[PDB]
Amino acid sequence: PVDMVQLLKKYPIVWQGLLALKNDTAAVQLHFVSGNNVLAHRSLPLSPPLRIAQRMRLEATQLEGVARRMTVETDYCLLLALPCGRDQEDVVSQTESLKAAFITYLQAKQAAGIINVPNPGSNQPAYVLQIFPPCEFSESHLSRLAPDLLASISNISPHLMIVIASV
Repeated sequence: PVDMVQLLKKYPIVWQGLLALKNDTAAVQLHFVSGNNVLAHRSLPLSPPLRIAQRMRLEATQLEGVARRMTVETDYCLLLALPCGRDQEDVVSQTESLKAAFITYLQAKQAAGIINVPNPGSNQPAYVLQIFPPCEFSESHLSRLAPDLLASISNISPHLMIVIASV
């Protein structure tokens, strides 16, 4: 029964890059929260932006489906996306983008972004990235899996919660 002294050491950055939605982009770092980190390796591009071209409704059955894939630590990977930049001014601009172009958009549409990742050679669904803006669903799972991390960001800093699942 132990805990880490440094929160950021407990939830390591496993990816750094750009997210894209319509004509907007946002630089983020993804922190590993729980699940199978291998899914992050196989589903994320090398650390072209990660483009959100589809969306899923934040409704009952859709959310139930995501929760279903989170019952087995080996079948999913939960990541926390936080903004980043080269300096203070850039961080402010990237954070504004995340808030205005991504979070605002997703909350207004009551949806989660969806990115299907194919395995080379196959056109069948492999992994799917489900990108949630701050919402009841994200608060619920972050509270259950990483309450300490949630406490440091809830109503404090813009973020996205990404659930990768092997479909």
